[PDB]
Amino acid sequence: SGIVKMVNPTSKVEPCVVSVTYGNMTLNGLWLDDKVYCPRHVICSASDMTNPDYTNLLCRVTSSDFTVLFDRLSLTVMSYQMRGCMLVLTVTLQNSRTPKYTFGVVKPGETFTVLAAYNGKPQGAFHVTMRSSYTIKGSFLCGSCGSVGYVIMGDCVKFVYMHQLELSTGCHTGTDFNGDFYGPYKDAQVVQLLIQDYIQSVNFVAWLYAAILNNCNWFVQSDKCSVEDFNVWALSNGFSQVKSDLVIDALASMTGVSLETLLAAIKRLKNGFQGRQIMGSCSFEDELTPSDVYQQLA
Ligand SMILES: *c1cc(-c2ncccn2)nc2c(C3CCC(F)(F)CC3)cnn12
Repeated sequence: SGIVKMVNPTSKVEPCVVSVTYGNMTLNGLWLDDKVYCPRHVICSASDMTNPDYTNLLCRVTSSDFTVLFDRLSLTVMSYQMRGCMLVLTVTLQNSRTPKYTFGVVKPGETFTVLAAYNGKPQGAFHVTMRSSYTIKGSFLCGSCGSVGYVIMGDCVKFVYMHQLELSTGCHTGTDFNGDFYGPYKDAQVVQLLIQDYIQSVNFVAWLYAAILNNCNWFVQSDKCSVEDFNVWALSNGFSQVKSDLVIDALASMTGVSLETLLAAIKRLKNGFQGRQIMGSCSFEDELTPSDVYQQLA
């Protein structure tokens, strides 16, 4: 028993973390095969950050201007390409430790592991949940840009995130591996307003199912609320739209408690828990998906 935010093992991703330097700027990159992916703002100086003209900045850049390090091993950049807000450098050396990998794009509510890196050196890992605002609540200092988020799917590493910006205190965003930012955010040093965030309802439902299997069911009552009725209520109560899933169905079968029973429970919990905790919390713990809790339940 017990429910915690678990990170995926890091062994497959650690040998891909590199340092990328251009001018006075050093950030992190991801070395897969003979390609090095990194944020494109590595090529802009402090004077060119409010509204950088990246295409004009790329004219003054040569492959020799990049210093790519895998610890002390210097990689030779043959060529480079700008793909959205990301640079894809081609190096002479294939990473012999490149794992089986794919690129993916996470949706709000989905979780992944961030391998925090500084100066191309992994420091540790942490669990993040993509918010409805297309931001994550991570821990990143200047120099952690280029740290990657990933999820292990089977024996494959699915890379989903490359850290780029801090939109406000403890509020971070980055791009997918197509170079597209999550949300409408841009790599510009300007104040950027956040997309509307919501309590990830299906993640809180997962928390409630996990609580039932962790000797906590006081919130379960005879009232039921359909998905349709919950989704209308959710619009005006800061909760995201709910959709049933095969994992929710498995959780309903393991506990004998229907989704509708928990949707009615959420509406009651919205006006207060009355000092009672659900697994040590009086908050809408929406950081773990149904799949995350399912892996910690029996
Ligand atoms: C380092 C630190 C930061 C930062 N730290 C805290 C709050 C906000 N920002 N930002 C940056 C950048 C930044 C430059 C502008 C940009 F290109 F648009 C995005 C990245 C670079 N290095 N740091």
